[PDB]
Amino acid sequence: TERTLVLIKPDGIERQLIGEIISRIERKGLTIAALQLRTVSAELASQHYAEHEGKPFFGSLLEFITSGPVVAAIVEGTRAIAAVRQLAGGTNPVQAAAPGTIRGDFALETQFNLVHGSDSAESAQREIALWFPGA
Amino acid sequence: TERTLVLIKPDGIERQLIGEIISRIERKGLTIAALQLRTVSAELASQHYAEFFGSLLEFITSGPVVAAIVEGTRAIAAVRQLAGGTNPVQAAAPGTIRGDFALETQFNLVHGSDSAESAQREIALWFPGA
Amino acid sequence: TERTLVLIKPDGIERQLIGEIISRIERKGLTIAALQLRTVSAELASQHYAEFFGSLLEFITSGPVVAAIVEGTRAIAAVRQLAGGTNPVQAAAPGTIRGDFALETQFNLVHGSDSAESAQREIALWFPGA
Amino acid sequence: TERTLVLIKPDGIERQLIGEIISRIERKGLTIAALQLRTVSAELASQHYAEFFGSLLEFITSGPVVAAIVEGTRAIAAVRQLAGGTNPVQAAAPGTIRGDFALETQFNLVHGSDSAESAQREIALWFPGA
Amino acid sequence: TERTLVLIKPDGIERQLIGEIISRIERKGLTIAALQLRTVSAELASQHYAEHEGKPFFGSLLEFITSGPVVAAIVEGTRAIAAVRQLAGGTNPVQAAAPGTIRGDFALETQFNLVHGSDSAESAQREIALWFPGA
Amino acid sequence: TERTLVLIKPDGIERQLIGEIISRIERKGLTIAALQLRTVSAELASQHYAEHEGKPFFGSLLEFITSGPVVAAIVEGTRAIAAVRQLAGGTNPVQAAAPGTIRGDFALETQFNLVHGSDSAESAQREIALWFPGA
Repeated sequence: TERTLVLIKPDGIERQLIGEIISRIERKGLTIAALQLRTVSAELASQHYAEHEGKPFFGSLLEFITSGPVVAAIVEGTRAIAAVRQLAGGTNPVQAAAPGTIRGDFALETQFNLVHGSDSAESAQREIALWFPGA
Repeated sequence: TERTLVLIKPDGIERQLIGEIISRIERKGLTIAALQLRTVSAELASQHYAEFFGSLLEFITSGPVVAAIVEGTRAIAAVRQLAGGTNPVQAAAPGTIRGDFALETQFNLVHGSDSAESAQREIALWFPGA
Repeated sequence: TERTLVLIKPDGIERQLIGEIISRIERKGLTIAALQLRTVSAELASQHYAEFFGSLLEFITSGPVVAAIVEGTRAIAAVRQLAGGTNPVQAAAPGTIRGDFALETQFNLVHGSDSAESAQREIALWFPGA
Repeated sequence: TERTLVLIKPDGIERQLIGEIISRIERKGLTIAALQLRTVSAELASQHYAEFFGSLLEFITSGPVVAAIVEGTRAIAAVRQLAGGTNPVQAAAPGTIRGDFALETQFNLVHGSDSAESAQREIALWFPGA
Repeated sequence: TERTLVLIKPDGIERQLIGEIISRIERKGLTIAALQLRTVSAELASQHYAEHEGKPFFGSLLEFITSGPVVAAIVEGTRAIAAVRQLAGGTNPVQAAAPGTIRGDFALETQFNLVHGSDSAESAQREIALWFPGA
Repeated sequence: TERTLVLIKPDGIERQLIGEIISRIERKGLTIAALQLRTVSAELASQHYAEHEGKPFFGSLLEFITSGPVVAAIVEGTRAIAAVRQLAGGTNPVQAAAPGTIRGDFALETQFNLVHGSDSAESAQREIALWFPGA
């Protein structure tokens, strides 16, 4: 029984997919432990992507994530971390993600891949701390 | 352009309908202005339910709920439209949330403000700094 | 907590709606107590249809049907609710099985018992040892 | 067996509902006899809208529409059934196209001929050689 | 044109997926040749899993399959056997089954993978005999 | 931003999947630039399959494509060509196409795989010319 962080980015919201994404998580048999539509401080953004901070085009990541509010959620259940990455699909919506996955069905571009899921037990634990301090 | 309060009660959550209900709202053309899964204090429960009375509080507080501010043209009427009448079998038409998923008035899954006055008041309690 | 008889007639099957119809029942919160794809003897057909009369028997017996016992709170009313009025265009509302998929009264896909007395009798014929 | 004209207006297209609307028609048991995404000349727009008047033409011509001939038993009534009343919130029931997706009468996504006379005339304008 | 055995196990039923699973089969273009909700005798259970009888944790398989009634069905059509295994997904719902498949979309655990489909022409013929004697 | 040709063959229409297929394209984020239900001349058919003209069973391809009207469409958007082939699935609906794809979910036979999508920038440009002369 694991906990993982899930974000529905501003592009997932504008395209009216909040409900859709939650549904897919619920139906996989996972539970929404925490859920909140919120804004992202410039620092929370940099803290989230801190790992890719050095990398190229880092700045563009922060710009988008703060352009509108996001839906943050704690997803909980058996193999929650792997399962969510499964539902989401690979990073490139066309060359990687299979159809039937969130990105596979709805996305065309890596920048606008709608959703985020923690990639490891360590990442989840850290990301959950930033997004849900008192959890 | 109106704002209305929407609750997905503990029964809507256990039956895995959070996503479903939000989707229906989004597709009607409304926007989720605020959204939070939270617990309900005893006072908040009691004061929300002005209108057996006890079995309600034990219900609304038995688990966390999803509270939301829904915003858009005729948001109040539209949400009550999507939800259906109160009795899921004798009132709500199929195609509505209650019409499609509910059998009992107690467990009708969802709540929507019933008037401009109710919304304004309910939103205050559920989203103080809004 | 009631029990009602449900039939998915040969037209519902050919149009690939078995799954669809069961899903709608399950999601309303009802339970499939019994379920069987079977053929209909001439007597069973005739005796089911007490209420042109001949074209019916030739229909109900033209292929196998899916018989089911549906069980739950207000099961009888709920199923008739999901199904819709008899005339798919002039009576049944959209969102209902007939409302969404049917055009003709003859081919309205599905049957649900119309009363506590009817259910009890119909269940006896279709599921003798129940 | 009737023929009726159906339009998916520019608002239905921008909201990505072409597929959705066609699906609902197909599943009711109707057939798409003709189908074309096209632009609307000013005369065609004006003459279609015999029944603020100006904001309509600017709407129907603001982008291409999907025109279709829908054919089948009671096609005319059935399509108006699927579509819902004109005011998406006060008239159309949920389960209908307008009931599920629309909030405003101006942007009610879709059009269906309202009578045998209207269909025959509208089909002539939109599909001259039909 | 093949025939294959399909079971909707007690977990598929409790999770309200009978309709869902049948729908997916129908839409693939297959036909329900036989269909019945029934209980499973202790021996029918052992006869079904006879192959994995020796294997470890064999007993736990029999316990679950008999804990509630199942929906048995004969599915018929072109490549029915392969098609059904396709719709179902690999055995491990998270590490094997792709999303879009029954297990891929709804399951987290191998024990509770909701559904069964014959794995070969020989298996189908034998399994159909046990579950639908006069077929 | 690419343009690709899409056909909903006579089998996709008889099985009532026009709406379904368009929906999947729209939801991926692509736009229907052109759309028309039409009949296929014997020559248009041979012009379309001109590449496989020499190949065996060529004649059977022309027979089917002309047996009823088809829905032709120009699909437009980012990576439109790859995306559409993604949504469609591999050619053999059972051995290649994954579930979640059009062929994966609805087809059993290669002949009746419901749908067509241009396979390259060169193919699209040529196919669009034949199907939508004044485009």
